[PDB]
Formats: sequence, C-alpha cells, structure tokens
Amino acid sequence: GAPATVTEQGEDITSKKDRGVLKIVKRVGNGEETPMIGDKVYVHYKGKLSNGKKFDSSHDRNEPFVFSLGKGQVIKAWDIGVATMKKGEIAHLLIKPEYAYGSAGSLPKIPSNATLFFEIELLDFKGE
Ligand SMILES: COc1ccc(CC[C@H]2OC(=O)[C@@H]3CCCCN3C(=O)[C@@H](C3CCCCC3)c3cc(OC)c(c(OC)c3)OC[C@H](O)[C@H](O)COc3cccc2c3)cc1OC
Repeated sequence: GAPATVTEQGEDITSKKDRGVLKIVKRVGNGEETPMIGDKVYVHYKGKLSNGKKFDSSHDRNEPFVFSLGKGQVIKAWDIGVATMKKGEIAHLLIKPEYAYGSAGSLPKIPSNATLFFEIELLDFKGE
C-alpha cells in the first residue's frame, strides 16, 4: 500500500486542524465503541516511510502491539488516530513529521521531516 501520489486523500482528524494526520478507512469496524484516553489498546499494524525505504509490521513477529492510549508511548499520530477507531476497523494514516519524528528524525531508521504511512487494525481495548 502507499499514499496517493498527487493529492492527499484522507480526513483531517487533528484537534489543531493542521492536516498533520489524515485518515482513510480501509475496513469499517464491527464495534460501536471508540477507545478512551487511558485505555489499553491492542492493534496490528504495518508502517513505512511514505517513499517505501523502511517497513515494519507487528505481523513480522505475529505479536500484537499493545499500548496505553494517550500516554505518549507512541508517536502523536497513533494516539490521535487510534482514538478515532472502532473494534475491527482498519485505517490508513498519512502522518506528517509533527505527528511522528519531526525535524530531528530518528536516524538511522527515520530521516528528518519524514511523512509516514501506517495501516492499523484495532483488535480490542479495555479501560486500565
Ligand atoms: C511521543 O512520541 C514518540 C513516542 C515513542 C517513540 C518511539 C518509537 C515508537 O514507534 C512508534 O510510535 C511507531 C508506531 C508504533 C509502531 C512502531 N512505530 C514506528 O514508527 C516504527 C517505524 C515505522 C516506519 C518504518 C520504520 C519503523 C518503529 C518500529 C520499531 O521497532 C518495531 C522501532 C522504531 O524506532 C524508531 C520505530 O524500534 C524501536 C525499538 O528498537 C523497539 O523495536 C520498540 O519499538 C517501539 C516500541 C514502542 C514505541 C515505539 C517503538 C517516538 C516518539 O516520537 C518521536
């Protein structure tokens, strides 16, 4: 999968309305509930640099990724994005640097001012 080449496709889900996290639903979820801040969320994901140079997935480990929503345990785009998802939902997120690794980057894995692209499947969640 990859972001569109010419125009940004997704909905802006940021509080600042800065176009920093754009969301496309790739599978509508079956659950009625969205997780709340502090919830323990369980996901699968696939992530890449927008240009494809680096790839990572929970499926590579067959190991769901588990984190506390809103804690800052993950990049800002994930706290924002997963907070909009339903159980069973698959979303694609296009993520601008401010909501990822910024101008500092995280070499060697992530250059400065990299846009990231993720597929996230929300498996389940609970209150802590
Ligand atoms: C509040 O802001 C931040 C919070 C946390 C972090 C640390 C990085 C954090 O990773 C992430 O947040 C996102 C989303 C959750 C899945 C992993 N992830 C990644 O960016 C991936 C990237 C995705 C693009 C392709 C290269 C690998 C990503 C996957 C990785 O491994 C699976 C990375 C990694 O390091 C930068 C980034 O290795 C880091 C470690 O060696 C180890 O594997 C643990 O990986 C984790 C665990 C928890 C969280 C993360 C990585 C930076 C933040 O801002 C810059």
